[PDB]
Amino acid sequence: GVENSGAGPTSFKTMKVIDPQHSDKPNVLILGSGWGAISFLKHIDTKKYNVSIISPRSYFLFTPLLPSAPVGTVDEKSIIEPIVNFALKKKGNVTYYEAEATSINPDRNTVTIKSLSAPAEIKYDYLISAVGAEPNTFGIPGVTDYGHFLKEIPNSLEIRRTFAANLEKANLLPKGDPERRRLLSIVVVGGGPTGVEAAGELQDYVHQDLRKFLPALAEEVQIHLVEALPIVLNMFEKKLSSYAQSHLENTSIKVHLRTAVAKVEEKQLLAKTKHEDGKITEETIPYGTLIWATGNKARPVITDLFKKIPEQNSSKRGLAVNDFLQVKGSNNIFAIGDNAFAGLPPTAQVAHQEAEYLAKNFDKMAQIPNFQKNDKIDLLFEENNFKPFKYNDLGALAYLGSERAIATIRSGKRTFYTGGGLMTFYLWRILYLSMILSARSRLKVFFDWIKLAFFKRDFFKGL
Amino acid sequence: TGVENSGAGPTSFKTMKVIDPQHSDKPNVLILGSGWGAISFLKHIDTKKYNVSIISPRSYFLFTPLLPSAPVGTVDEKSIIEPIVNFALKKKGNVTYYEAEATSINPDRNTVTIKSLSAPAEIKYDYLISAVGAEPNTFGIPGVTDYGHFLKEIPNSLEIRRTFAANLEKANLLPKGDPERRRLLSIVVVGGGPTGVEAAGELQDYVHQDLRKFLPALAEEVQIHLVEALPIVLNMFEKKLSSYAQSHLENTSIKVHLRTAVAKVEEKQLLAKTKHEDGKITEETIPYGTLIWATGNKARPVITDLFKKIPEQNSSKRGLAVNDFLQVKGSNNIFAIGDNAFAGLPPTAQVAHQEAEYLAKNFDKMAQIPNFQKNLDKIDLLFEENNFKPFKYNDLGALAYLGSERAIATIRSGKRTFYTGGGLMTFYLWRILYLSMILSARSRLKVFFDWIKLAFFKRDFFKGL
Ligand SMILES: Cc1cc2nc3c(=O)[nH]c(=O)nc-3n(C[C@H](O)[C@H](O)[C@H](O)COP(=O)(O)OP(=O)(O)OC[C@H]3O[C@@H](n4cnc5c(N)ncnc54)[C@H](O)[C@@H]3O)c2cc1C
Ligand SMILES: Cc1cc2nc3c(=O)[nH]c(=O)nc-3n(C[C@H](O)[C@H](O)[C@H](O)COP(=O)(O)OP(=O)(O)OC[C@H]3O[C@@H](n4cnc5c(N)ncnc54)[C@H](O)[C@@H]3O)c2cc1C
Ligand SMILES: [Mg+2]
Ligand SMILES: [Mg+2]
Ligand SMILES: [Mg+2]
Ligand SMILES: [Mg+2]
Ligand SMILES: [Mg+2]
Ligand SMILES: [Mg+2]
Ligand SMILES: [Mg+2]
Ligand SMILES: [Mg+2]
Repeated sequence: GVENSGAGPTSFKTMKVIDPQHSDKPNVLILGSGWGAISFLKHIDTKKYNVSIISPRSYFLFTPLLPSAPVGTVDEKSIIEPIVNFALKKKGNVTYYEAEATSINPDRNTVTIKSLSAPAEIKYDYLISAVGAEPNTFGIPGVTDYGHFLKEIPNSLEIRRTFAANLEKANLLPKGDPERRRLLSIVVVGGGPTGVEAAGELQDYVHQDLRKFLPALAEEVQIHLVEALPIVLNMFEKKLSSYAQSHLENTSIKVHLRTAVAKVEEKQLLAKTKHEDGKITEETIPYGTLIWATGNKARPVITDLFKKIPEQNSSKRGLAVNDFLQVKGSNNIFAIGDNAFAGLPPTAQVAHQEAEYLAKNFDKMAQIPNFQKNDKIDLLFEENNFKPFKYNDLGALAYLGSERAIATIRSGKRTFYTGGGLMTFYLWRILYLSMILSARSRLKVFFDWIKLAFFKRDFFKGL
Repeated sequence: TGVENSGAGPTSFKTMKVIDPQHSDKPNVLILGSGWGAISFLKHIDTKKYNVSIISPRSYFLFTPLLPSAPVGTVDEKSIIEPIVNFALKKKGNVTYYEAEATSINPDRNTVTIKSLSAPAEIKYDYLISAVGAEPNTFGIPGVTDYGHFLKEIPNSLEIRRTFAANLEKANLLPKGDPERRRLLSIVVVGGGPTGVEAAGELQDYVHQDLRKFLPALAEEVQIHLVEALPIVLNMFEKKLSSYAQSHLENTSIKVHLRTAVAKVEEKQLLAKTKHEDGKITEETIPYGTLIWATGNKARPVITDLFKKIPEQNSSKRGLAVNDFLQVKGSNNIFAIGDNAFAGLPPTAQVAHQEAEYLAKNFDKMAQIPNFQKNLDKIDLLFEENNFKPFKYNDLGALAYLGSERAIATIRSGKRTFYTGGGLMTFYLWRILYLSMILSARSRLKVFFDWIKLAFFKRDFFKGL
């Protein structure tokens, strides 16, 4: 603090108290500004440890609502909150190095970083790795070039951009034209919730809004959901995966199951369906707008770090961890969320438990003699008899467009609820509101929802 | 030109609100602009006896008075736009908006060309309602185009945030001492009228109210200069206020620079000639991080092009000269309004509103008349042959916002003056009055929702957003 560095402007610290220049509270490095890192930032003791954060993102992103912003069901301001307003809350003194990680130096015990606003290392006693993971193309060529991921706010802007501009170009031709019709097609690759949600929200849009001001388009508007697996939402059970789907078909969504994208050309994509009666067919879906909401694959730094640790030499999906959520082959390092290969699903839920646990599990390290200095790694935490991480699952949701939603709850293996009608939609909202972090976000979310109830959505390509 | 396909102006849309006779019935009215002038007009006009085409680069309508509250996001930049369309979905007959911009006007050939910045490219008109606006004015002072931020459109907004937002960034990374850091933090608004004042105002409110809350250090060193050629601010009020205005501004740690001209605007600093009552040309260099230019409204090429292609508009300065029926002095079938019509009236919103609502009323009358069943001898003859009342102006009010949480206003109509004064008292009004005067349910709530939200929280000052 007060000095010159190699990270971007948003670099801040809070002066909440003051440090002893020559200091000893162990210093913890959080990687990321998302579901793990931020939740860990919530439950960590900011007094016993001082804490630095590295992510090139200075806000936090409430991903579950993400796909609903691109049609301006929600503004992108509503669903995000800047780290700071978290670290201001926090007790002791916290630092956001406003930049991205670049290499983990486990042996050299620092994390090397560069900013796209800048050979900088950074000190860490302990490392919390929560950078999460990017999406996977599966080298299906063209996706990168013509595709649209749906992972960060930019993408929400990027897609609205692309969609509208078609809608516009599309209007200036005749109904009889087919190019028009192609520009009005919309492929959403990936039939998990996000993609579904996306699809559905683009429907909720054509329908509820657009059709009013322009129905000649709205009629010709095509939305396709496309999924390798035999059903959408394979995380939900088969009963609802049928309803949800049938309902999407009711909303008018073309739902290509057991389909893979083989390649993405500019104006259409090559797709192969694999059939019940054994045979692979092919299709060709033409599109204006291609949202690629599928799968994941860990970042380079995470993977980079697989080499520089010996145990980590075969870590396929992400860093591998013990049941104290610690890197198998490090000690001072922990991986949570999506950069954390732990045989578990890679969701918000998972990551949130992962962080909470590890905060206590951390805080609860604060009264032990060995831990003041410095072999095998997990033997220390087995000894004092900490509890190892036990994932309490608690269901999964999905918006379906046109005001309905499947949903499921559980706690342990007791199913509280598992329905899927207007009732369930009207919960799903409440529910998500509940599971927000910040207030501002919540209320802003709430007002969007309200405003939409009494008026249209905001689909400006300007903004 | 009209059937289906074209190139320029992507937004062009039509509202099929009845069914179109091809060999068509009604006189075609051509409206230029999406602003006050042009949308006040739309709200009232009868689209049954008239077909209506709107030419504007801007598909929304901009709620000007609340503009300056957006860079800091007291309002969100969206909360004060409205796509044109949402008005034509209120109008009865057929309305048609092209997403293009009027380039030249061709009176006697009766066409107003368009070149969208996305594409004989001409348009026909029985009647023309010219409400394109004026642009801000540099007065040739130098670089303002280069280093300055106008405050005229939504973009102008985004820009000024980014700018000042980023300055905030770079400056954090400085040792307190460094002066430049201190400079990055200087903010110069040029202009004293309610815009400049409001800007200056809203900026500070952030700094005071919002910034310090988490970067207290920096707030301290931020400076907001308000430069002005004239004696006192907000000239258009009684002295009591336009002083108090000044007073209260300076309360809020604002460094006001009266009787001051800008001569030149360097990159980091702007060269200012201060001239005193006693007659002494002093000078001062003022350094700035962000430069806002809330002054002047000179008129657009289209408008000034059209002075040539007419005789009566040649040595007209402020815009198109207009008879009392708001037809151009010189041409018949062409009517000017709001800012781009030389009116002898304030170049303000309020004027433009009535200016176009009265043309609306008037247009309703003419529909009955027979002599406007030709035209599909002089300009104003049929307006006097049918005893048309001229336009006249009912100066309903004046208003401005200033202090951390304070304001003043005047609501007097027609020589009887109603309320006037300052304080939080009058703060709570400005709000109530400005919503009231908002031309959209949506807009009004969005804004409302902003203010509500804004109470329990900071404003959002996200730079890429
Ligand atoms: C649109 C969408 C909707 C979803 N909805 C749901 C839902 O309804 N329910 C559910 O259970 N799950 C949902 N998920 C899944 C869930 O959001 C993710 O699995 C979860 O975000 C993982 O959190 P995380 O902390 O691992 O990473 P994230 O929360 O994604 O955050 C990663 C952080 O690291 C930063 N970062 C990235 N790389 C680096 C680097 N090299 N150095 C420093 N920082 C870096 C990122 O900007 C970010 O700050 C959704 C995902 C998406 C995309
Ligand atoms: C920040 C701010 C606050 C203000 N507050 C107040 C206030 O409180 N009270 C008040 O009385 N006045 C106020 N004004 C002044 C007021 O906004 C203007 O006088 C008013 O906009 C004039 O309306 P108009 O229709 O003449 O022009 P505008 O409202 O500018 O309309 C011009 C329209 O034409 C479009 N256009 C431009 N060029 C072309 C072209 N070549 N072809 C087609 N279309 C074109 C523009 O996008 C716009 O839609 C304020 C101005 C600003 C900048
Ligand atoms: Mg994270
Ligand atoms: Mg996130
Ligand atoms: Mg992630
Ligand atoms: Mg993670
Ligand atoms: Mg306007
Ligand atoms: Mg106008
Ligand atoms: Mg104007
Ligand atoms: Mg005008």
